[PDB]
Amino acid sequence: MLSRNATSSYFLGWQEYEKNPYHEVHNTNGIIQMGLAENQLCFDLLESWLAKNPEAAAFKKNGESIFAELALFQDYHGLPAFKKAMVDFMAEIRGNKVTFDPNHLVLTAGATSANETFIFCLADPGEAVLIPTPYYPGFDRDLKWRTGVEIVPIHCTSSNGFQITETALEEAYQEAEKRNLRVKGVLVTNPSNPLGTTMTRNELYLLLSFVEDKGIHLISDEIYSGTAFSSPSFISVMEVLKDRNCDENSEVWQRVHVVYSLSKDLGLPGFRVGAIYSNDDMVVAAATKMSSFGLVSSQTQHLLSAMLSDKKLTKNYIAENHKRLKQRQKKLVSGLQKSGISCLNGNAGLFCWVDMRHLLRSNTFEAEMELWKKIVYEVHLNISPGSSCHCTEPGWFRVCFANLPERTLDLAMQRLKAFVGEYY
Amino acid sequence: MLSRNATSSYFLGWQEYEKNPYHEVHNTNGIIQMGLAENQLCFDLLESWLAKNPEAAAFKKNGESIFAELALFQDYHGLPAFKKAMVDFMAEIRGNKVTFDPNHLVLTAGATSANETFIFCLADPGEAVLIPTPYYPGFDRDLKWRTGVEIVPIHCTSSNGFQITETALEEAYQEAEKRNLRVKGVLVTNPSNPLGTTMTRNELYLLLSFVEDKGIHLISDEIYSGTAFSSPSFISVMEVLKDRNCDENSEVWQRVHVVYSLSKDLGLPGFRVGAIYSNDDMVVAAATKMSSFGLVSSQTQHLLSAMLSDKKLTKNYIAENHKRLKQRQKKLVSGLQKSGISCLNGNAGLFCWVDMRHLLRSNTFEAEMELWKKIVYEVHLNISPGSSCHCTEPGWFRVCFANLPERTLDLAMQRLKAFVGEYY
Ligand SMILES: Cc1ncc(COP(=O)(O)O)c(C/N=C(\C=C\OCCN)C(=O)O)c1O
Ligand SMILES: Cc1ncc(COP(=O)(O)O)c(C/N=C(\C=C\OCCN)C(=O)O)c1O
Repeated sequence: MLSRNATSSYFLGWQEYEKNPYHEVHNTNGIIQMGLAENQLCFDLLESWLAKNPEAAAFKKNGESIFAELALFQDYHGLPAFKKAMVDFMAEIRGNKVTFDPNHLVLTAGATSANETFIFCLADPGEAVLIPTPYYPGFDRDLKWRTGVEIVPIHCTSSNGFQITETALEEAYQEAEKRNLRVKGVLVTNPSNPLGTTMTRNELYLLLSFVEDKGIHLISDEIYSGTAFSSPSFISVMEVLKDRNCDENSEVWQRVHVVYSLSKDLGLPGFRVGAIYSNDDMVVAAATKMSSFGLVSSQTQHLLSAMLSDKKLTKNYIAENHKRLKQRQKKLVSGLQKSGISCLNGNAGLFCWVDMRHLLRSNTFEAEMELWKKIVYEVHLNISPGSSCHCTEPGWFRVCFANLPERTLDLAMQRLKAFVGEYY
Repeated sequence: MLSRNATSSYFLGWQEYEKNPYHEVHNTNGIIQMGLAENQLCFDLLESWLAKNPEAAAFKKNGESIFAELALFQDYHGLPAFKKAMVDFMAEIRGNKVTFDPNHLVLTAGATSANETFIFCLADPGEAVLIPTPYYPGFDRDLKWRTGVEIVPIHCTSSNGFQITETALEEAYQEAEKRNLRVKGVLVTNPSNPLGTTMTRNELYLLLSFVEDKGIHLISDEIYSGTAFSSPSFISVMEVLKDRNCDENSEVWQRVHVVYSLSKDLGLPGFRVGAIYSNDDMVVAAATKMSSFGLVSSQTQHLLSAMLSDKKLTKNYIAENHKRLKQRQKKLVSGLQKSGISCLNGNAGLFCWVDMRHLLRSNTFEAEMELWKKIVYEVHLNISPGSSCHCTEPGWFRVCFANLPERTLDLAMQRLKAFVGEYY
C-alpha cells in the first residue's frame, strides 16, 4: 500500500517549452520562455567580482586553505560570517531602515524550504493559512504537500489594483470557517509575485491590524525585496513594526516573520540560499532544528559570505540591478503597448501582470485557457495564465522579462503583435 | 496557539564539549571529542586534487566560465554529470558488483534529508517503520519529527554480535500491533552505526524474506558503505537482489531502497550531498519532487562531479581511506585493550562499539548513565552511551576514532587508563 503524499498550466507550459525550446541559431522558431521568474540581467557583475577576488571560490581565507574546515562545517546555526553578511545585505536592501539580528536568522535551502518550514512551525495538519490571490503557483505544493496545511484565498481584484482590503480578509477568514479550518496565519508576498507591485503601507497596517485581532501570524515572503526598481517605495513588513509602539510593546511583533532568498535578486537559484527571520525565540529554535533537512552548502556559504561582505559590490549590484530591471520592464511594457496590451502598473519583481481580458472570447476561465493555448502553440510563447495563480478574474497573465536576452524579448513582442493583428 | 511540531545523552555530551573543548595548546585539559561520527583522516588527498585541478572550484569547464549556467541550475533531477559521477562512485564502492541507473538516483541535502524524504514517501502519519537497535540517535528526529511516523525497535543483543534474527523481527512486528501501528517498512544501516559492523549475507536474506512476507519496504542507509576496512566484506542490499531470481522476477525488488551520502567516506558533511536510490519509478518521481525542499547546491554538484569523475582519485581515495581507517581503528582497539576494555569485533564505520559492562555499578541503564557522566566530567572525554542508541543492554558505548588527531586519540586512551586504574 503506497503512501498518500507520494501519490497547473504553470508547470504545463514549462514542460511544453522543454519539448521545443527556442534557440537564436538552431531553433529560431521554438517556444520563447517567459513563464519562469528568473534574473539573468546582472551575471557580468558577479563574474567580474569573482575574477578580481578568486580566493573565496578557491577555499582560501587570508591566503590560508580552509577546505577541511568548511568540509566539516555542518552546524545548523549557519556560518557566522555568512549570517552576518546576510543580515547586513537585508538591511541594505531596506535602505538600512531596519536591522536584523543574525541569531534570529535561519538559513535554509532556498525560500522553497523556508516557507515550508515556517508552515511546519506555525500550523498543524488540518489547519490553514490565508494567502492573497493571485499568488505564486509554487505555494500550492510548498505550503500544503507535506504539511497537511490548507490554503484559504484572500481574493484581490483589479478594481483597486489587486490590493488587500478589509472585506477580502474577513471573507477569507469566514470561508475558512465554512471549510471547518482553523486559521493560523497569513502569508503574503512583498513585493508581489505575480503582480509586480510593492505592498502599500496601507495594506501593511491592515494586515498587522488583522493578525493582531485574530491572534495569528503574518509571514512576509520578501524574496523580491531587492528588485523594487520604480516608485512607490518597497516597505518591508519589519519597517512598519519599527515606529508604532510595538518595538517592545504589544505582542503582534512576535508574530511577524520574514522569508528571503538570493534566488531572484542575485540570480543564484541553483545555490539554494534561503532564510527565515523571526523575532520569536521559539520559532527560531524550531526552524533552526528543522533546517537540518535542508542546510546550505558550506562551500556556498563561504563564497557568498565573501561576496556579500564587499560593500562596494553590494551597493553597485543593487543599483545596477535596479537600473537594468527598470529598463527591461519598460521594454516589455512598451512592447505590449504596441499590441494594444496594458499591464498592471508595477514597480518590482521579474515579471509584469498583463491584462489580456479584451482578447478573451468571453469573461470565463475557459476562454482564458483557450487564449493561453493559442499563445503557446501559435505564437510559441510560454507565459502563465492568471488561473494558475488563482486570480479570480479571467484574462490576466504573468509575463517574465528577465530570464532571456533583450533581443529574444523583442522577438517575442514581434510575434505577439503579428498574432493580435491577425485574429483581433 | 503555537503549533505542535515547533514544540538524549548524544546531544547532551556534544553540548558539554562545546562548553569546554580540548586544545593541544590552549586547553590541553578540556574535553576530547569522540562522540561524533566524522572523518578527518583523508583531507590531504582532496586538498591535493584541488591544487592540481583548480578549474572546477573556479566555475570553469574546458577553460570556459559556466558560473551563470550553474547559478541558474536548480533542476530537481540534479546535474546530469554529477548524477553519473555518483552512480559510478557507488558502483566502485561496491566493487562494481552492482550498477545504478542515474535516472533512479535522487539528490538531497544530506542523508538526513534523504531518510526523512523516504519516510514521507512510504508512510503516513500514525504508521511505523521497524529499526534494528542499537541505531543512529538522529533517526528519532529524522524519521519521526515532521512525518508523524513512529519507530518500532527490532532488538539485537550481544549474544550473537548484535545481528538481526527472525525472532527479533516478529517480536518487533508484534509490538507494532500492540501499539496499534501499521508497519510500512524496515530501515537498516549497513554498515551499521553504531556497531561498526557490516551486515551479513544471512541477515540480508532474512530481511528480504521478511519484507517479502509482510509486503513492506526495506530501506538500507549505506552512508558507511565506503568505510569497510576489514573482513568480512560489505554486501550492499542491492547485491543480494542481483542473483536470486528477482532481477525482473518477484515484486520485492521494487520495495528495496538505498540511502547514501558523501558525509562520512569523503568527509564532506558540510556540502550536504545525499542521495536516494529506488527501483520504483513512482518513489523516484515523488522523491524528486520532494527534493525541491532540500536541493544540493549547483556549485557543489559541479565541483564534486569533476572530483568523482577522476577515476584515479576515486580509486586511490577509497584505498587510502580504507588503509587509514583500519590503522586508526586498530589504535583505538589497542588503546582500549590496555585498559582491559574490549570492543565488538567491527570492520567498518568511523567508530567502535565498546563493551564497558564490567565497569558498571550494576546491570542497569541508571548505572550506565553514572559511568557516562563520570567519563565526561572526570576523564573529560565525550563518548556516546548505548542507551542513546536504544541498546537494550546497559554498558555499551560508541567511541568515534576518526574525528581528531592520532595524538589526541592516544591522549584520550592515556586518560582513560588512569581512570580505570584509579577506581576499578
Ligand atoms: C514568492 C516566491 N517565493 C519563493 C520562491 C522559491 O524560490 P527559491 O528561493 O526556493 O529558489 C519563488 C520562486 N519563483 C518561481 C520559481 C521558478 O522556478 C522554476 C524554474 N525557473 C517563479 O517562477 O515564480 C517565489 O516567486
Ligand atoms: C546512519 C547515518 N545516516 C545518516 C546520517 C546523516 O548524515 P548526512 O548525510 O545528513 O550528513 C548519519 C550521520 N551521523 C552522525 C551525525 C553527526 O552529526 C553531528 C555533528 N558531527 C553521527 O554522529 O552518527 C548517520 O550516521
